[PDB]
Amino acid sequence: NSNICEVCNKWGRLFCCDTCPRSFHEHCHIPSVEANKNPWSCIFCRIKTIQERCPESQSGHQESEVLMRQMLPEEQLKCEFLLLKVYCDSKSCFFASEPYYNREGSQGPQKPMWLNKVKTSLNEQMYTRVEGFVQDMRLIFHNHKEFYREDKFTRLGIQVQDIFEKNFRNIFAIQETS
Ligand SMILES: [Zn+2]
Ligand SMILES: [Zn+2]
Ligand SMILES: [Zn+2]
Repeated sequence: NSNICEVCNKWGRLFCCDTCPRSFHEHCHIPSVEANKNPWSCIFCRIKTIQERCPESQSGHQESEVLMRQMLPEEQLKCEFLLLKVYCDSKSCFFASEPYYNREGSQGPQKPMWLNKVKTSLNEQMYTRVEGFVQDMRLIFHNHKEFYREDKFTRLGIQVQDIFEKNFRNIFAIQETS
């Protein structure tokens, strides 16, 4: 197995996947690494198994159909993985914890949002459809762009939104377009 966490790239107390060489800190994995379960298979493996069991799941999909899907076990796992892929980027630090807003010339967002809040929401099964999760995710980046206006720091939101959207298209097999 790898000797660094797949998500944050640090060593530490790592749990090793039994079916692939990746390793994780307890709370870097999503869901948080399970207490028992021998063998244990990580989310990368669990997602690959879904694909292998239903190869047609990789045919193209319309976003609008994906969003209205109910959060059954497989869609729950897919959103957990997508969330994880965002945390995998070091720029996710800016969006992880609860933000605050005190900048001359700007007003904070009406509905603040952050990665850890989405993580908790998933963990507590608060989303009934994929739409709920995707909306909160895009809201993080939208809030950021609006608040930071012409400061160059707005670019961090563009950058992390691009990682989210690329991973969304891949995980949910959204039909490729020009
Ligand atoms: Zn980690
Ligand atoms: Zn694995
Ligand atoms: Zn099938």
